[PDB]
Amino acid sequence: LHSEIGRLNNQSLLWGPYRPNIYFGTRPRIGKSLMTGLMWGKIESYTDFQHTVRYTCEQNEGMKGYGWDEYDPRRGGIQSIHDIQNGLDITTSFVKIPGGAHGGSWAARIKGTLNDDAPKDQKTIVVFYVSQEGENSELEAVPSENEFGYEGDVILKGRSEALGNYKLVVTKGKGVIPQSDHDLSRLRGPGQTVVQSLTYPDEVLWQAKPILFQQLKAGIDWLVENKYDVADPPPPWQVYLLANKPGSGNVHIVQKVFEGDFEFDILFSSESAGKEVTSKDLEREVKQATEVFGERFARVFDLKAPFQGDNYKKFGKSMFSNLIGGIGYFYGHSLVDRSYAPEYDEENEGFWEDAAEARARHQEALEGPYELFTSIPSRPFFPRGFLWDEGFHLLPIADWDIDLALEIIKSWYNLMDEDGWIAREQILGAEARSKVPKEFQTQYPHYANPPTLFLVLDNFVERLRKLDETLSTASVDNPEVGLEYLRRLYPLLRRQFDWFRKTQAGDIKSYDREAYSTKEAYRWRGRTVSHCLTSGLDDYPRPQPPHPGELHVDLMSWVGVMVKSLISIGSLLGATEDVEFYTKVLDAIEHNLDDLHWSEKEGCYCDATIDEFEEHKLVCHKGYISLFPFLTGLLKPDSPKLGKLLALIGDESELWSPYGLRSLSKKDEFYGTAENYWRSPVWININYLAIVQLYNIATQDGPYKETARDLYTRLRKNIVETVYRNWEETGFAWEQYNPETGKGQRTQHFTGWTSLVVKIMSGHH
Ligand SMILES: Cc1cc(NCc2cccc(CN3C[C@H](O)[C@@H](O)[C@H](O)[C@H]3CO)n2)cc(-c2ccc[nH]2)c1
Ligand SMILES: Cc1cc(NCc2cccc(CN3C[C@H](O)[C@@H](O)[C@H](O)[C@H]3CO)n2)cc(-c2ccc[nH]2)c1
Repeated sequence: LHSEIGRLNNQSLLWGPYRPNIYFGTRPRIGKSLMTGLMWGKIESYTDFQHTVRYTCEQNEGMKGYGWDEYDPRRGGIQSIHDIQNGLDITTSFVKIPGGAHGGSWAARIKGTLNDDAPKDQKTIVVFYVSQEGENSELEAVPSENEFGYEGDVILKGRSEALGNYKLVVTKGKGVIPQSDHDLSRLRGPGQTVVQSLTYPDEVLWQAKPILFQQLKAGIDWLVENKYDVADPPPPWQVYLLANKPGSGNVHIVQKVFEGDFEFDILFSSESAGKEVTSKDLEREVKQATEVFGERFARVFDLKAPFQGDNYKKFGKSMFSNLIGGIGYFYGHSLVDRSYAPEYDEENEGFWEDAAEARARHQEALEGPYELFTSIPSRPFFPRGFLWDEGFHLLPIADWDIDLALEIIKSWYNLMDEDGWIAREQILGAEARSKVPKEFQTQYPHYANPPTLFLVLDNFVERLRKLDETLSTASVDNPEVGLEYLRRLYPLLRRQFDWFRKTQAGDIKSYDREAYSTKEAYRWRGRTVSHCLTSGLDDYPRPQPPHPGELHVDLMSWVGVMVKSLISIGSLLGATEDVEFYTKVLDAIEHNLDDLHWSEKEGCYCDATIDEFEEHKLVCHKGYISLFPFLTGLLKPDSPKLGKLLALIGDESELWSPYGLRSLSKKDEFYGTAENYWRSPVWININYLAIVQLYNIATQDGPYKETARDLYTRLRKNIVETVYRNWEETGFAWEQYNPETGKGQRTQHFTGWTSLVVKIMSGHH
């Protein structure tokens, strides 16, 4: 039955707009298959269109905003794009239709509407780009009855082992198509829908904009060798309308040109299913998809006071939709240094110098290919998977569709190598590599990342103790399925546990350190003088200089999170010997946290080093790090140490801002210094952790109930309002919020862990 619930998920999820890197495109969860992408641009001039054309997501003064208003990966949704440069408000309605044995059929409505500043008669080029990768597959454009283009529909007929037979229809569409007077309309026609059919070697079909512009150049060079001159040049649009050449290939460019408002549909009909898909199908399924989304939101995300008003429901739907609508499918080789050079051991003072020499041998090589099905931090800036980001992404996704979140966890853990390592940044394929500077491509098998995917497993387990809607909850509804999922994954979770203990180990034994355990001590590998990228808190102040004897309370707390989950998962599977060993490790962690990381002087936890004189020092930097035992849920509700930390959290002179908890105390000597990334600003992911724990230390008998209820109430309000205000004014979720102003700053479209607020608004954790 697990395979059956499993075969039903593959089929539900196969098709999607799973190319979050571009404004709108589709691909299935198959490495080498059929991909679509939308391009458009105003043409007012002979040279402008190369600058106005839109394909891959950016965020600059020329784009007001874009995002999904509703989305569910199983059904589809509606995307709005607000393009200032091109005077357009574009709508992408996308919807799926189950049927057949090939993950079904789908359709999309592209709707463009000039804004009030657009020339009422603006000319707008729209391209629909279709490519097919694969060895024994065919795609052909049926030619048109008309002489130099198509008057009505465009029919692509194709077949693959993976998809079998399908047809892809780009419709005539409503909207004024402009005609030309000029001599040139003897050879190209007056103006019509046109199709070019090409072949390139599979590995370049992703480079749609260069492929398009190679055909626009050819057809411009062709005017110049046919004596068409500056005396009487044709209109810019006609110069940039392609010569119809429909045929068979792995690339089909379908070009329309429109005067004023316009709209056309894409209907992909799977031959495995019955009747072909129609625009009447599109309108029915979209209306239906909207009611369903509406009903599911109101149940899954019941916004509690003071946020029950419609304005907050709207904001909630935006944050949630953009988070889940970022889901992408990624396929290709990764770049990995597999030397495991001895300098990566970092066992010498000045180890950062040694590790740079090793990197400077550039031994890294492409390996794979791999697949990842994951949400992303940001479409314009980070259209790829980040390991500890996804743990936060999936908390709200799991609530909506636990079966989807478990598909994504599975996808991530299938990347785990034999030693237990998952690269913290998944850059799969050339398409992914193009958005990434050459210096950040190389992954390093000693580089860890917080294991937040365990927190999603925690929520999965608590909901286990206690048709598309049937599928979404099947792995909790049918407990035999959940168990089987956890049984298959468990050995991976354990392999990663051991990988942290082998690769990220602190040195207790070799220094003058007294502790309750000689085993439990951790140090983040990968840190430079200013940075610790592997912890996720890029520039949070750590011991200076970096040193093999450093110990990292945030790493120790994450191991803690892992063990609590391994004990819980192990108990369910009956791993009785393993559970006994976990309970010993947990115990030792609780004690060593105190014996190595607690500052009675400063009333918080701290990273440790060893002195210029070879003895253990605590290095205390009041902020997110200082609270990690608490944030990760390891302190007992009556701990005197919890009491001391709650003080710190509520202390307006240290971490309490009107807009949320500051990354670093105002009182710390590194507050607002250097790139000031994790050195003052408000981060929603850590604020989320603080809030969840406060609600927990507030819903139990104990001495901090009342204190922790005030803090929960206020921190909940401050964070939600900060993110709502900014969403009202800018239309964006942001990576961080300014602690002096509550202004969103740095990365935009951060949905992303900023979308964590939707969960914060509904409460009941
Ligand atoms: C490629 C690049 C990076 C950076 N700065 C680093 C950077 C910025 C934004 C997001 C992140 C990723 N974040 C960082 C978070 O700290 C992680 O916790 C989290 O996992 C992760 C994913 O969300 N890194 C600056 C430039 C630049 C070019 C020109 C001027 N500047 C270019
Ligand atoms: C004030 C501020 C804004 C942003 N914005 C998002 C962002 C993210 C990553 C890379 C870039 C760089 N550039 C800027 C170029 O103009 C783009 O064309 C180009 O695509 C893009 C990506 O390379 N921007 C990030 C930071 C930041 C965080 C950490 C260190 N710095 C600070």
